[PDB]
Amino acid sequence: TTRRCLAQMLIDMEMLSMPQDENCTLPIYVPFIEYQTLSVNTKSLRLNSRLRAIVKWTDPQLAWDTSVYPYDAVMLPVDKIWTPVLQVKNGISTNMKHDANDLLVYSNGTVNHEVQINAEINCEVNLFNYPFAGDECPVAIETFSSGECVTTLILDQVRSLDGSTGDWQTTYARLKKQREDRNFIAVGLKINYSSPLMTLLLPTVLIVLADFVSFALPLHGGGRNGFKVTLVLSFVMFLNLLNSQLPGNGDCSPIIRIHFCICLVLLVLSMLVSMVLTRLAHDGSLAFFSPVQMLRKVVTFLQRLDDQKNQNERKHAFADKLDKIFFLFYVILGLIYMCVMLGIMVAY
Amino acid sequence: TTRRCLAQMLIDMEMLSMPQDENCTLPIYVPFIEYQTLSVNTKSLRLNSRLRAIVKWTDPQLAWDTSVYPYDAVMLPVDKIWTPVLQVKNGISTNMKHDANDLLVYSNGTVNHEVQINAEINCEVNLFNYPFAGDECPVAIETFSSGECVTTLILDQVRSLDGSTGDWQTTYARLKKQREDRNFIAVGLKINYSSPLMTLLLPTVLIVLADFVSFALPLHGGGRNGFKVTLVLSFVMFLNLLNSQLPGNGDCSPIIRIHFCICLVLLVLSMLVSMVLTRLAHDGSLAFFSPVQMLRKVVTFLQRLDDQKNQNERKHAFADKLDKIFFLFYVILGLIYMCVMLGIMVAY
Amino acid sequence: TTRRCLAQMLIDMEMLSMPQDENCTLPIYVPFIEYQTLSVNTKSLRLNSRLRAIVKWTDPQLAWDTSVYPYDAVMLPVDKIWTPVLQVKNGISTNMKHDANDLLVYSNGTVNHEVQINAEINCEVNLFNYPFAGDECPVAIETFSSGECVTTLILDQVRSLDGSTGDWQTTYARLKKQREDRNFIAVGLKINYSSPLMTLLLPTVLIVLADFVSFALPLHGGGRNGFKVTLVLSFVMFLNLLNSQLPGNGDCSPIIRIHFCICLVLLVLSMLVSMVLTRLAHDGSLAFFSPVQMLRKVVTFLQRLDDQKNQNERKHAFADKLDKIFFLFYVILGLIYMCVMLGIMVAY
Amino acid sequence: TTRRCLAQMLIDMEMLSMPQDENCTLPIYVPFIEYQTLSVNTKSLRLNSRLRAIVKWTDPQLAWDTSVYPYDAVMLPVDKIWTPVLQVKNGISTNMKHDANDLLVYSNGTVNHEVQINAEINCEVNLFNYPFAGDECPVAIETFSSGECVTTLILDQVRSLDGSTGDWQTTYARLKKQREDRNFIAVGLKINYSSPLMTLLLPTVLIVLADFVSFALPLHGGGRNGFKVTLVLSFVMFLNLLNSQLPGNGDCSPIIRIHFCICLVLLVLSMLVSMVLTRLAHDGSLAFFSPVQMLRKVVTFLQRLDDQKNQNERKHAFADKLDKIFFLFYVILGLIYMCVMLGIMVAY
Amino acid sequence: TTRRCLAQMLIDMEMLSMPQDENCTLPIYVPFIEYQTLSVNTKSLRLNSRLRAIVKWTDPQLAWDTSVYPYDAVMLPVDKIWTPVLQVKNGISTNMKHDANDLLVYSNGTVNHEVQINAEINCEVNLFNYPFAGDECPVAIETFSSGECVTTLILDQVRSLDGSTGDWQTTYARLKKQREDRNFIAVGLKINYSSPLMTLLLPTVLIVLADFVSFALPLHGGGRNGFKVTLVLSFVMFLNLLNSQLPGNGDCSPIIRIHFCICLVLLVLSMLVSMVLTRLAHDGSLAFFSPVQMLRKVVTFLQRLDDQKNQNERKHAFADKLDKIFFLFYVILGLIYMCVMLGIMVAY
Ligand SMILES: *[C@@H]1O[C@H](CO)[C@@H](O)[C@H](O)[C@H]1NC(C)=O
Ligand SMILES: *[C@@H]1O[C@H](CO)[C@@H](O)[C@H](O)[C@H]1NC(C)=O
Ligand SMILES: *[C@@H]1O[C@H](CO)[C@@H](O)[C@H](O)[C@H]1NC(C)=O
Ligand SMILES: *[C@@H]1O[C@H](CO)[C@@H](O)[C@H](O)[C@H]1NC(C)=O
Ligand SMILES: *[C@@H]1O[C@H](CO)[C@@H](O)[C@H](O)[C@H]1NC(C)=O
Repeated sequence: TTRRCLAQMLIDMEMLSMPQDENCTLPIYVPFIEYQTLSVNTKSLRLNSRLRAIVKWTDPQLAWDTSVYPYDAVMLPVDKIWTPVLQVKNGISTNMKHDANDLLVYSNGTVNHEVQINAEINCEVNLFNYPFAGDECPVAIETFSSGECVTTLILDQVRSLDGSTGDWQTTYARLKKQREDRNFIAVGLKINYSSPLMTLLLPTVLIVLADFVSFALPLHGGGRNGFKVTLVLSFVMFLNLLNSQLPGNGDCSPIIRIHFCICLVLLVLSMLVSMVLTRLAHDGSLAFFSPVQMLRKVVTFLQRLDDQKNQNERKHAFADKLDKIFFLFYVILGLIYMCVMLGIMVAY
Repeated sequence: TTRRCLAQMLIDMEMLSMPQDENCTLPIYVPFIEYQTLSVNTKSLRLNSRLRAIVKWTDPQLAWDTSVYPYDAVMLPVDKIWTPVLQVKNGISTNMKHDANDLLVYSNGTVNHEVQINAEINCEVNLFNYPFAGDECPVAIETFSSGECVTTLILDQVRSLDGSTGDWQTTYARLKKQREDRNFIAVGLKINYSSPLMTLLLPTVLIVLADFVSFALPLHGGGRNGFKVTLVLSFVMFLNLLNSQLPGNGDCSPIIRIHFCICLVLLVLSMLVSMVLTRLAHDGSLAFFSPVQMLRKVVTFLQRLDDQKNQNERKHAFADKLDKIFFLFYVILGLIYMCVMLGIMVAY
Repeated sequence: TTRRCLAQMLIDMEMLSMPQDENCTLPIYVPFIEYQTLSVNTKSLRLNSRLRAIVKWTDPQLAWDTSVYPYDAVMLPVDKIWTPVLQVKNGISTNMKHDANDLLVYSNGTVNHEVQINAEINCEVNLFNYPFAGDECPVAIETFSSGECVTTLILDQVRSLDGSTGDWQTTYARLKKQREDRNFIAVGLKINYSSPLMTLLLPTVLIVLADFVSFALPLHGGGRNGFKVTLVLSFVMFLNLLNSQLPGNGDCSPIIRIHFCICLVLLVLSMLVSMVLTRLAHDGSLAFFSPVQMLRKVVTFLQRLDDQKNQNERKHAFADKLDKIFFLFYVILGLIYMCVMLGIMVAY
Repeated sequence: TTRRCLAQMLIDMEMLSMPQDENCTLPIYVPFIEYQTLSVNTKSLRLNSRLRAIVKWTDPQLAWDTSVYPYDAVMLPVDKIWTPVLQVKNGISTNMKHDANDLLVYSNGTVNHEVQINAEINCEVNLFNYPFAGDECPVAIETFSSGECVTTLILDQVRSLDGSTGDWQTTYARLKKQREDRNFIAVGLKINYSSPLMTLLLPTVLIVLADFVSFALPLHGGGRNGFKVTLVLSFVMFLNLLNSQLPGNGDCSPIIRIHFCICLVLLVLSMLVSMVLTRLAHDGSLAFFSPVQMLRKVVTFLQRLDDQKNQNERKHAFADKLDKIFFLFYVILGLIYMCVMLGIMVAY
Repeated sequence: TTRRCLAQMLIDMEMLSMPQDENCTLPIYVPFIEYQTLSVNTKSLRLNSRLRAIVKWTDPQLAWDTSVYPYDAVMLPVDKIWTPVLQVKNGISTNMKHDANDLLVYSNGTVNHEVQINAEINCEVNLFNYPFAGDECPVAIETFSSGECVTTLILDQVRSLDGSTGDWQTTYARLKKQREDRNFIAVGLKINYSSPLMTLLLPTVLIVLADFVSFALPLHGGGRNGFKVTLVLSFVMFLNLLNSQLPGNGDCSPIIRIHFCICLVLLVLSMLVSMVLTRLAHDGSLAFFSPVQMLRKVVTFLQRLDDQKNQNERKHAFADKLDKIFFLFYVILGLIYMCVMLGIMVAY
């Protein structure tokens, strides 16, 4: 008649099979399921989530008589009775773990048990606009149901421990329904653009801006072609860095990969013409690629030196005119593309 | 009547249900719980801690008669009797393991058992001032308690194996109480600023300082615009390196990220004007961006060469005046910002 | 006579041995096996796959009488009866996990159970043309069969959750047959060349293109040998980066590794001749490596200075002729190799 | 009477409790415990070790009569009898695993069993002199002992599989005793300085040596300030690389961190003065930072050009004198510090 | 009399102890053990291998009478009978896993069971010549044998799935014998030298050759010391990269590290002497480190300029001669050293 004696009696029954007496239909109630994201992967688009629920079903066999046993509750080990296994069918690698080794059983057979579910969900989000991205990620909650025997799951409330897990920030977790009366949790994911804008977008804009004014450096004075080659080799690192944390899957892929690619060609073309124009300034034409006697003598030499100075001046100004013509065309075209490229990344 | 015979008799009872006879209230005593930090993550703000405790509860069923059995203690396997499962409810991924496979049981039912708890706590610390940061991290210790059945947990002492786990240094571990009589361990975390100051802050200050005096290099002599472009590309690496180990979550985010961001723009602007001023020195105006006969002839040539030298001197001094004006404005503004920027990071 | 009572009776039978009564031949039916790739490794050529199947066999012992028990189905725990263990014999590290802890048993002995198989397959794909690569990867599904006792596996349908897992894209998963009536799944793997072309191939082409026109820089003006050394040191990084994600196994290894290797030698050879030609321009020969009185005096000095200018001009044009001769030979040879090397990588 | 029948009889006894009949004091003999280090972490100062022991205790209950059973030994599964669990109390994450699933039991109750213990020890070593470092690391071996019941452990011999695990080399493993008769293994750890000296110390010495003679480059000729800025940006990488594998805990921290820090300031100061002296050479003062008629005319111009040459010479020599004065002061101070700094790192 | 009834009868016997009736000597036959390497570590010299064997022993108790039971084979679960645990004693972290959950038992007691063994072997290979390295790696296979009870293991055939696992290529796996009749598998490991050569040795040789030819650059023209300092920084990066993936244990350590160190010292010395000679050319001596009137006046000025030009020419030619002498000596010594070191790395 002791409460522990009552607990021992229920264990000796060994009711390790589900309560399927009533048409093999078990309504399992899961009120106040708590959601939390542990980490979100950007390259693999995988979301790791933790689900802490409070399962509550009915076990008719685990119900004693309140007259012989004057008690209203008793707690038994989880492995001595049947316990449902909640699953996340939408994602991969779902695992359910018992929060505690004991569960509460009431006098009428109702069983209270809390579980913790860790699952990895292959999240699909429109990453066309990195970093300005965000999409709803469905997380399904299901229990085994085969053929005639079905165990419907009833969800009541969802509370989310919202907070950034890194680059991604979780905004909400709402309860919705699927087509065939399937309960799933709609998780809202957003990217904090404070970090990607400063580390990737701003240096890219500043580097391209430095290239536009890099034409101010005179061709003869030097420090221009070497100045531009460092800018170009900096975008090669940007392409490798950017590609290491972004999925180039297919349609609606991140456009910043295309934007970086176009800038690399634009900077290479800018260096290409400057290198050619340097030869034009030094040589005067683009053919490298294609296959009283004493007092009068000094006057002849002095005018010859002046003519040598004059031909240097004229050959160094014709190349400047081509450089000025290209600079006007390049900066307008570059600024037009930069505004258009950025405008697509925020409003398309 | 043998002690081993007594031990085998207790195992044959199979008391795998908790001692809930007395109103289903089990006071579990946990004196001298020892705490230690294994590692602390800065980017994800996660703290890994190990908790070695000595659980001590009362099992009335596991109590023999000292007359028939003249013994005062006996040790049984942990899996043959009921053992409480201590949890860390505040954090994620809590797991309790048995230090040994045996536990001591006294003649009056008292059971002595030591457990080791490994938990991962999502620590919230004000990282606004990196590296000068530190905050108290709560670690909760709880046992299962559902509905009527409650198992209050009594804690006595906490001893911390204080010591740096890397960048973070653990200072203390004090015992406090929550609102609903919940025992939690208050952990003090501090960042050793010896490392971050030397590896990140000092090179940043020196690079900006070298930029201020980089204006001493003459525009005509060269080695200035190329000198500055290496400094600018160094801060791009600093932004990427710094962003890889700091959480850009939201309000009260690390301000060194903004401080590095401002310095990058300042160096770019300094290089931008220098390239423009170089064109002014070489060209004389900012229009590139906008769309006795023998003895007397030698005098005319000689004065012409002198005039060519004079016009070079005057155009190379007007650009110097603009460079000097900018240097006075830039170095004063830069030093004012640097002192103000650093002052916020230590006293705000 | 209760359904739960029927379930308890079947558990008490303890039928943990396989149904081998009929000639020890168990036909195990596995309809609608679902395939999905979790990740594909390029360097180690290992494919990680998840297999979700619905096993369905016959257990004659687990069949009750529908007259005494008026029920058509019942669910028992998976660990209380015998369950086949599906294997992936082709690959390493195969592990089978039960999706749920319950399985459905019909009145005639048929048992329905769904399993999840995670295996790591050593995939062999012709990676001669990176990125343009793709090959069929066999995945075998087998059940234990030793000596006389054989358990044939019957497969009906395969449905694949096709989608890129990173650099690799899964295209299909078809059901085929091996020699000895062995069922295996043919998995089609393809590499999305959008990423590898942009991050590796395009910068390589642009760098080599910049080297071809780098000969436009005059030898005397400077900024050429230093310009080329940055290009060569950039290819050293490309070799190390490319080698870190590609297997250099043997025959039909990635040819881009050889293509990068040839480009490094070609760019080095271009720098070697340019540095030698710089000495020729400055010195005039390749021997460094080998072991009225007042009015008439000024005329002698003036003609001497003119002759010094003339000898500088003639020695600076002879080196230009050798540079022009090499440039014509180098660009045609470089363009011919670049087109030929790329042509092999796409159509061989 | 069969040996297997005798083995089955001992299993049927189910003696899963410890042999505590004799005053609950069990002398457990562990001769020839073998030690081996798997890996040593330098940044976290954690040592991973493997311990292969041969446990040998006495079980009086597991002793048969040699008359009825004419056998002297028998092997039983480890899980059918009681087996002690050896622990490493000094370190974290201690786990004991059975080498085999069988153990030898003699006719008198003696049981022979070999176990493998993997533990992670928080090693404290004086890393003030990196790489020239080495200290004794204690590894404690303990068995559960609570209250009255104590199981003393007897250790006889220790044999170590000495060998380098990477940067650290294991030298010995000796058996010592603690205060309260506690057995612990003293492990000697040494750092092979062949690797750290070559990868870090030698380039640092060579870079600083190159800076000392970098003053040989003339200020006017160029190639000096740009030469020094590459040296300084190289020490920024050294600080970050060295900080990534060294614990900056507190007192007696690696002094090479400070040595690198001092060298960075020294190189920055060397570049700082050179940039200022370059302005002095070009300008002549440090004020930038602070706020017969035909035949006689040619003589006036010629002497004017000579005077312009003379003033350039005098202003280019005054700055040389300051550069020479600084070079003498800098190279003696640098060599004095370098010899003193290295002397502390080897003999302090 | 049913086959499943026979299996149930054999399971109910509970023969979980070894067949030790006959002198406690169990001959365990393991024919056709299959070997495969999963990965080989170069820095830690650890080999990961997988062993798939077919164990076959004799269990006299598990033998029925063919008259009462007209069957020749039956399959039982692996956990219901005794199964040997094969071990890899030579290496660390040995773990045996059952391929399937069923094993075949014949009418005469013979039991057939296949196991998979994963072990990590501390491989010792002579890495003096990287990448041209290769050595035989022993892998021991053993079963528990303590005191009187010995279970000899008989091996018949070894088949290896040879194939490169990365940088290392497995060549063979032959069966040999140890001193005390111990069976071990001799594994041949070879390094595919194409990848390490192309990634490390060729760039090093090209850089050294570029340094050798860089003496062609004139001292006055500039662009020489920056070239050499970039080469030296690249070689420092090479040293760090090479040290990051090679074990510097002791005697017979990789000599490529010493080769890189010597080459770095040679490059630093070349840069040092180049800077000293540049100072000598600029100054004329190594002392920086050590502590008719109108018509006649013009003639005096011109001869002064001529003398200045002549003294500049001579002070440049003396330094050119010294540079030529050092270039000859350095190129001869460097070629000799390179040939000697390559010969040592290839054939020593
Ligand atoms: C069983 O009793 C509990 C305790 O109050 C109650 O919450 C639950 O609704 C009851 N269920 C039924 C089916 O009566
Ligand atoms: C049980 O006995 C132990 C042994 O001294 C003692 O510490 C404990 O307080 C006792 N508990 C009770 C409830 O008597
Ligand atoms: C057993 O019954 C199920 C239920 O319809 C059926 O699908 C299956 O084919 C039956 N098997 C046999 C062998 O009759
Ligand atoms: C038990 O027998 C073994 C077998 O020789 C022996 O080594 C051991 O010392 C004996 N122990 C006792 C307590 O007699
Ligand atoms: C037992 O029978 C099997 C089946 O053919 C045979 O391979 C094996 O050699 C037999 N062993 C003995 C000891 O007779």
